[PDB]
Amino acid sequence: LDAVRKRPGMYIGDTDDGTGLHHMVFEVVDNAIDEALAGHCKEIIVTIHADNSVSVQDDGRGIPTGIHPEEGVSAAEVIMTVLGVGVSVVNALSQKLELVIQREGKIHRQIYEHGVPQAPLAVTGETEKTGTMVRFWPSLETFTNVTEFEYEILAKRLRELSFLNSGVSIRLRDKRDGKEDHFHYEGG
Amino acid sequence: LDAVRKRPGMYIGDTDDGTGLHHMVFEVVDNAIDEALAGHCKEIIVTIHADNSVSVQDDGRGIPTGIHPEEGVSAAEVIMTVLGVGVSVVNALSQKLELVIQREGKIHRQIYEHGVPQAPLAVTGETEKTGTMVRFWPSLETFTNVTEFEYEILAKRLRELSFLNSGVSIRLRDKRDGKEDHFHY
Ligand SMILES: Nc1nc2ccccc2[nH]1
Ligand SMILES: O=[N+]([O-])c1ccc(O)cc1
Ligand SMILES: O=[N+]([O-])c1ccc(O)cc1
Repeated sequence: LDAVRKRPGMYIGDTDDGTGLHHMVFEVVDNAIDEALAGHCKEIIVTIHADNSVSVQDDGRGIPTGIHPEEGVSAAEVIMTVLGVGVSVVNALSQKLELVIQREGKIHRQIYEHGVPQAPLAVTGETEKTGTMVRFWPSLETFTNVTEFEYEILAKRLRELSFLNSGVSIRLRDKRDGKEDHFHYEGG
Repeated sequence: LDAVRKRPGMYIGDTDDGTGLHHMVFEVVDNAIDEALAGHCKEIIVTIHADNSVSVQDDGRGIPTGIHPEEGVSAAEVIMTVLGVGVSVVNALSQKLELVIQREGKIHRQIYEHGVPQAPLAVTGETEKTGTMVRFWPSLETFTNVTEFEYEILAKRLRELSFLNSGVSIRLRDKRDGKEDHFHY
């Protein structure tokens, strides 16, 4: 991850005019869509929290959690820490990132700070559901000037995405003011 | 450096009881002593600053500054960012690290934050002096409980080092209270 830290702009885009900031969300959303597409119900929920973090969750199969035989850490951690640009860039540029994966009857949790895992991926409970949830707090050390998410920028993009990804239900919720939207297109 | 950030204790020592914290200084001092041995005057100065950062400097030749053929960045940056454990570990666990090198008639400076260079090593002026200086501010995200340097812990180890590195002069200064020592065997 140090290459990204060294020159963030080369990976996420402009870190001062808000474009890179929102790009962080879109990158996570792209992964979420992929996940949602591989399951039956296909629902993604994007939430703008009051503390200016954003969470993206999908009800897919859950990203893999088993230990990578070469890397020596869980697959999820490899996905988050190795290398659209990929969620690892997002992790790298986030002051905090919370990862929750529901898969095989188990809830797995992990926390990262500036892309550094605070502990290995851990099974903390049981669950009847499946899916992946990522919540991130953009690093204020990286993102300057524009540091708060604009609902409209997210809504417009999610709306466009919904038509391209038929069958995928996409919900947008803004806990700062209670605004909500639901983009769902059939087509196929 | 992510391996280091992930398990700091395994590289620098216990991050809660002061062990690791003081080890940071010792790692830098090892490099400094090596530089001093290679120079003419042979003196190093270790300063505990008021803000609980520590600087270590030598009057040696100055660490290499040219671009590393394989890494593509200055040799100094390679030293600070590529894996005693080495000063890259110290860099990794420091919220800030300032590097200054006086070599071949030029002054070179670079700043790091959590092991990340803020810019490439750069020539900032001319000088007749030679040597290297590194000042680091231990990350308080990593070091807990014991977060302030203890003069006696540093002094004890520096005294041991003075005997072992006989020709080298070692000064310890504490700016928090004016305390100082001079170890020279
Ligand atoms: N605050 C802060 N910024 C960081 C950048 C890289 C690794 C750890 C870090 N902690
Ligand atoms: O891979 N990822 O980073 C993801 C995948 C799915 C999701 O809902 C959020 C993030
Ligand atoms: O290589 N280093 O990190 C050094 C070298 C010399 C010095 O005085 C301080 C630090």
